[PDB]
Amino acid sequence: NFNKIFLPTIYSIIFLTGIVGNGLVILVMGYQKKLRSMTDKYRLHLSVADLLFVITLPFWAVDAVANWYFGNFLCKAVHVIYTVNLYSSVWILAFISLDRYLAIVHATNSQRPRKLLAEKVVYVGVWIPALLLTIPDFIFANVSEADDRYICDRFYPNDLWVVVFQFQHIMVGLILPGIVILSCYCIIISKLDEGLRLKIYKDTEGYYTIGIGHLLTKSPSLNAAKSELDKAIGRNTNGVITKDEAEKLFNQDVDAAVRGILRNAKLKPVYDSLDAVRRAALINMVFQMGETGVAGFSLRMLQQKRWDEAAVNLAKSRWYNQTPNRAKRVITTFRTGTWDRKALKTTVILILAFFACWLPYYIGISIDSFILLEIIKQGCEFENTVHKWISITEALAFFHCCLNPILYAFLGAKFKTS
Amino acid sequence: NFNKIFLPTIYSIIFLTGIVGNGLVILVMGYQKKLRSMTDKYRLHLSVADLLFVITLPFWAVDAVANWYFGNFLCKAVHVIYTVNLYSSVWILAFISLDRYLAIVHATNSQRPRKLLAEKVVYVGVWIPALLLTIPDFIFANVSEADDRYICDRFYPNDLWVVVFQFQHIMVGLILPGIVILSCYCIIISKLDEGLRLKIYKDTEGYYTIGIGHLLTKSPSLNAAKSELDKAIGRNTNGVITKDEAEKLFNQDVDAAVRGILRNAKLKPVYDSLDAVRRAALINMVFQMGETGVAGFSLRMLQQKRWDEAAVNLAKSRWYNQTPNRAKRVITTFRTGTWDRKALKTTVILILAFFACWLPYYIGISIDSFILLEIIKQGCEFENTVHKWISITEALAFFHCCLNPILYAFLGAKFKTS
Ligand SMILES: CC1(C)CN2C(CS/C(=N\C3CCCCC3)NC3CCCCC3)=CSC2=N1
Ligand SMILES: CC1(C)CN2C(CS/C(=N\C3CCCCC3)NC3CCCCC3)=CSC2=N1
Repeated sequence: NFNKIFLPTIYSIIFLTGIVGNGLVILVMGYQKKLRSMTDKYRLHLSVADLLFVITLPFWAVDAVANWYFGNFLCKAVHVIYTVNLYSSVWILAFISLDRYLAIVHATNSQRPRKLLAEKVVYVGVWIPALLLTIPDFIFANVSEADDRYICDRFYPNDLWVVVFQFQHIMVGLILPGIVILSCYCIIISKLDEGLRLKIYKDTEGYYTIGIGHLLTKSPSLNAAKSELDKAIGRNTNGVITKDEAEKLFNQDVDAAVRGILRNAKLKPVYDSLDAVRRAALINMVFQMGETGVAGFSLRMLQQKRWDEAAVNLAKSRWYNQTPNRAKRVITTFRTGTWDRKALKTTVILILAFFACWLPYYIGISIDSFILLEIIKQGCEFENTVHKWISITEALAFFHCCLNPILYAFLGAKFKTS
Repeated sequence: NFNKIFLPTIYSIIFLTGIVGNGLVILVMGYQKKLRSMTDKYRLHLSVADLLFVITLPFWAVDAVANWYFGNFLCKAVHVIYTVNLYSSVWILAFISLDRYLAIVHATNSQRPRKLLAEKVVYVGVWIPALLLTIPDFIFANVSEADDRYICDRFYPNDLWVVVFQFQHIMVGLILPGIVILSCYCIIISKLDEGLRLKIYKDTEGYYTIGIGHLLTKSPSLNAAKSELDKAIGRNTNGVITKDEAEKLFNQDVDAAVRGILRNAKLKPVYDSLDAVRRAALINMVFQMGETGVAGFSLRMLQQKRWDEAAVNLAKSRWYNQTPNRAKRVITTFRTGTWDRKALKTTVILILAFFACWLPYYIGISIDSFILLEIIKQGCEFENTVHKWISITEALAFFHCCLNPILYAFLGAKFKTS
């Protein structure tokens, strides 16, 4: 009878650490609009989905120890809230995988629909279908007099319905979101202006070129051009070159054009004052215009460490109109950085921890599936202990509601003092 | 007892019209490699999937009338083949929807993965998972002595398994492929070189422009440019213009530049000799180079109706290297046509007819679902007639195996004689 001691303790912890945890998130998210990334818009939805559930936990605690005093309406309410929290939380995490797929795989053109998903579809795809999935809780969940106490849960006409709702749970809860999440990160891990071409091509003017804009020869002869760049790598290739070979050739194109920046006195106090990322943006500008071209700028502002003042000044040139998309990237690189890892890790460890909480519960249910479907035929003492290890794992699983705020803790905090 | 007369007749028709029908497809598809579209590669897979099933139908005919003489191995074989044909056929049609989505929505860059899906993934996505789905037929399908006759079908430990396999059937067979198909055509219906911009922008040189390369004024003044093109449409817009407005402006840009082609004597016997589509390709060439530019070509071949001779000649110019992707489209348009409707209708009517054959069967199963799950509680005479109308609708559904070859009939045939 010790389930009165285990379960109400575990339920009390999640309600207390969840009301404070998820409570702070919703409160802080509303306090400011300036600092809001796409993942932070989704993590707010996750907080509302979890707060709504954590508040129903004291009812779960009382029901474990004593009785369902709350009535028939509140028996329907807690089950409905359990169905919303179950499918929404997992599907919001499926959208965070979808958002991460768009933010990295579509580097350039991404924010365009990333907002469409986060603010518009996030309801059509997550809130509207999850609330529709609660329909059986309204029909089936009911209070009934189990011997000596009022029992409250889903009661169906037959035991076949248990399977219709267990299969549906595995489908919408774990198999379908699991495919989406595992697809997104599978694309992310494997896949992680001037253009890259691994086979010989003619440029805007018809000269033989290969890799990131490297020029072989202005001679119209096919074989004479190949042999002029067969000796640049050190192999008989007949054109076609590897990705790492092109990276070395681009590095040789930079390493030779990067020496010229250090010799030209007009931009050398500008390039040196520039940190790494902004330093590379000027080199990206050099390959396009040339050392004399770029040194005619919008440069006295960039060296003085005046960021936004030089950025708007560069946008008042002809290079801004000649190459519109190609120039905007360069200008934004001076203002900020490599925005054309830590954020990817936070969501990866959030999704990995979400299925970690739910892993001991999955194992439990998987055993009953074999019990009802007659795969394992151990009597009644064994099944009595399988069920004894479902409620504990389900309670332990609920800790997932504390994963989202726990990852927001110690944000910007310097772990230095001892 | 009339099911001996209805069912073996319906089974005999599908085996005879299927062996001839699907037989001819596989045979003809192999005879030539030249004429092969993406849909035709998928329709061959559909033919093999249906031929394999139609050959098992005489066994279905004998089993309806007399007995399962064939044995325990062949009872497992027919069920396995039924599972392959069920999920593969529907999922091949899901790939035809996916291929149609790539061929139309990605107009330019499509054939690239359209081949990846059709030849490489078509096995990983359709053949490999369908053959894995047959596993329960090997375990459950068995011959047993129903009173006075040998009955052969899936026998499980309990009636809960019927639900685990009915829900799985609806999921992999109809709900999941249905979402994919309905998604693809939903995108196709709604969504059905120089670039289109509905808001004022600066061109390569910094002059105010709007729509498909229409030039307002070289004056750097914002309001003076707007008012110069506020009078071109006849409304106070403050920049922003509609899609139909831009189409009228492009038509006014063409209608004025199309008059010039009819006045220049150098190309007027070329433009006039050119049919519609190839005529538009030359206009697309005019807006880029201008009436004097294009009239310097590669033109005496195009007017003489020598197609491929002019195409390779145009690819030997500087315009071919200056605008590589933009020129290749124009050259291909002279060789062939608008390749940058009838094919879309054939697949639409194939998918619509596929679910039409399966519609009376879906209705039948849907009633038993309510019977087992206790939604409708009509005794034993009603259910005896629901089952009496499942086998007929299942037999009538099998006609779907004759849909793929029937659509290949009368191809190129002139319906003129009477
Ligand atoms: C899936 C589900 C919502 C369903 N369920 C269940 C079955 S109902 C139930 N009471 C509550 C479970 C949580 C929702 C409110 C009813 N049983 C017993 C009754 C005796 C005391 C212990 C719990 C246990 S934990 C759980 N979680
Ligand atoms: C889904 C399924 C493959 C399963 N099935 C069934 C149930 S098995 C079955 N015999 C055959 C069905 C087709 C496969 C081979 C067994 N029953 C009766 C036995 C008495 C005579 C009439 C049919 C009927 S039609 C059908 N189609």
